[PDB]
Amino acid sequence: SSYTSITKLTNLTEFRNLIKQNDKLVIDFYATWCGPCKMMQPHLTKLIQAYPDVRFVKCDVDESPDIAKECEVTAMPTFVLGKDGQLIGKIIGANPTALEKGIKDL
Amino acid sequence: SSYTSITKLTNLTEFRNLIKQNDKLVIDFYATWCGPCKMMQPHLTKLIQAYPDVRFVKCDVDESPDIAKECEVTAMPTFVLGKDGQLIGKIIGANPTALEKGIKDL
Repeated sequence: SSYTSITKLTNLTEFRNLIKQNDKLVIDFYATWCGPCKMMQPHLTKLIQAYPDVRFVKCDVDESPDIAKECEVTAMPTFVLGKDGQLIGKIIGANPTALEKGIKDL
Repeated sequence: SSYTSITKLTNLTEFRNLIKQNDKLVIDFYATWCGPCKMMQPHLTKLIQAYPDVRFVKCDVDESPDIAKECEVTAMPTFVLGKDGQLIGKIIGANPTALEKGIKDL
């Protein structure tokens, strides 16, 4: 799997159910006009392949403003991390090293 | 009072002066989407009532990223403890036992 093929969240209950069902979760909150989000796509694809025990999903902040708001996202990309049924942390910006460190620690 | 009623820090002037004004202080740095933060709320309410000589306040790290940066907050929740008008230390994570021990030492 890759950035292009992962689930794109569209609904708040859907988001809440994913969090509950997944013992390791990464959510890429991005915007389509935002360049650093595009830059992070190849990095995310690599992390998706490298971490098969982590579920990676994505969310367009402009298409799903309720979900972005729930996670207080106003800078993009924001990577939201969940562990054992709850959200635990956030990595803000196109920081591939910080993102891998967070994912590795899940 | 309770987690819901305690002062919420919304600017740096307020943050700095309230520290200076209080001889025993707990700042709960939290995020609204953060599961461990939510978990700690009932614990904080019990600690607030058990330690009426200690001022508890709270700060939303997404709403007030400047204050969070001033305390170099990374993990959610982070409790920053103050004694005699200055900050002295942190308790990191949803650890009620460790938080209560720190408060008892104030």
